[PDB]
Amino acid sequence: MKPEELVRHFGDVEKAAVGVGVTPGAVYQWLQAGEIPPLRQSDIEVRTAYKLKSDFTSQRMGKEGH
Amino acid sequence: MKPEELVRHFGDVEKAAVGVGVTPGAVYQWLQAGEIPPLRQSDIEVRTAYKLKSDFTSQRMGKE
Repeated sequence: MKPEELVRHFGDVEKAAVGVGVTPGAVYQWLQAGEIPPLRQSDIEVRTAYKLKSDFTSQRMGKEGH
Repeated sequence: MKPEELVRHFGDVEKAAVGVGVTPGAVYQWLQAGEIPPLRQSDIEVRTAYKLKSDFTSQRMGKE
């Protein structure tokens, strides 16, 4: 999932940081980097009860290219 | 999931390491610690397409 997905899901950066167990500053650095670290994406997928999908899962669960 | 559950899933310790993208030494450390770190558990859960469940998921699902 892209960092803006994570923000859309929770509503804002502060709520996303609390939801995923990181600092707000970390979430802004994901936004700036245009990507959430993989290990971290897995945790977001699990901690949203699979509502957000890691790029790993998305890529495989695309009948095509996602 | 406990480290023993990870090992039971992939068969032997070294297959588990390959299976989830870590070194065998990491898996042995987890066995001796009696736990897998939380973020590694999530990654195992995702990389196994949910065949193994993190402690987080097991609690959510009422299947501890």
